[PDB]
Amino acid sequence: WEIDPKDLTFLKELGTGQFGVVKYGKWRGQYDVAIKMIKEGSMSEDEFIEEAKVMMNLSHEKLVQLYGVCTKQRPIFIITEYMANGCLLNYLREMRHRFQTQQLLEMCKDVCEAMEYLESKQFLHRDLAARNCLVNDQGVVKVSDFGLSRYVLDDEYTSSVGSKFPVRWSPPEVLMYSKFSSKSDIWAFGVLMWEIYSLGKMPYERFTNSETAEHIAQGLRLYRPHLASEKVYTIMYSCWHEKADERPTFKILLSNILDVMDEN
Ligand SMILES: Cn1cc(-c2ccnc(-n3ncc4cc(C(C)(C)C)cc(F)c4c3=O)c2CO)cc(NC(=O)[C@@H]2C[C@@H]2F)c1=O
Repeated sequence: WEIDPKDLTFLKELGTGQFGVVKYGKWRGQYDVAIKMIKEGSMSEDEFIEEAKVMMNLSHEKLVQLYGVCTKQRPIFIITEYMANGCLLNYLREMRHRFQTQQLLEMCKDVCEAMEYLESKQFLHRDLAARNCLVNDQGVVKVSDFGLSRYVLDDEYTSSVGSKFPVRWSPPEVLMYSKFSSKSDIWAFGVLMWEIYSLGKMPYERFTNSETAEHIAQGLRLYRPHLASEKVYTIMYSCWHEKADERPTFKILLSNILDVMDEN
């Protein structure tokens, strides 16, 4: 849906992402929004515009909503829901001494609900990770920038040997064959759970990307974080089966997480 740029008020800089500058503003003077200004050359724009209706129609409380676009000028804009506490990865690190384990499990539930919804729509995120989750003013985690990796023009990001490719969140079949599926999102979700329970540590820290690929291909897996119970670790570990068809669905993962909450 085409937003009238006259309805947007820019208020604050939010930094730079894969597609360039992002700003905080308001729509019609009332609703907080983030406005991506798509840097020319950074996105396959014709392809995104051609395919963007499905993305806007994804509607779930735990997705950072894509409200609309402005495409009748350059640079084009993507207008999304605004999340006052920013990126989950920074949020985990800034509050790491305060979180209770129940809050960490709730963050996992938030993301799993969003991914179950995307799964039910046969829609792949493709770059699920704590850096691509956001946190609102009440501590609710939502999944951000689902699907946009498909439109990135940046060889360092699109090549599996590039420095920006999400190697540490990728299953073997992505690293070897670029086989993206629901089950590669499952693998990434497990790594995300690990990020949450490690309070924002880098997966496979001190390994390079290629060393990470080599060693997960040989069965190396992330260790259990101190704050993860055995039941919680069993959930994240189930996401890392070498064979994609042995990995659970997000429906099953959500059931597992709710069972742990009930027991607690
Ligand atoms: C909705 N939103 C977005 C951002 C924000 C700002 C700058 N770059 C980004 N970015 N990052 C990463 C990113 C990644 C990708 C792929 C394709 C997956 C690689 C595509 C993107 F397009 C982006 C992007 O655009 C965002 C994420 O969309 C920040 C918010 N909030 C705050 O900063 C609060 C002040 C507190 F910290 C916010 O609410």
